[PDB]
Amino acid sequence: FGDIQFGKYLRLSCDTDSETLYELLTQHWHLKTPNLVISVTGGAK
Repeated sequence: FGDIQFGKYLRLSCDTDSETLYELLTQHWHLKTPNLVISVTGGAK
């Protein structure tokens, strides 16, 4: 748990589900979406 300064981050396991992640991110944190854009890279050193 915790915030970041130099920003809410979280260390999370791969075995967790998806629904209570959505409940955490919508109820505690900000609201929903009409759209959701995904860009995949990551090997771009």
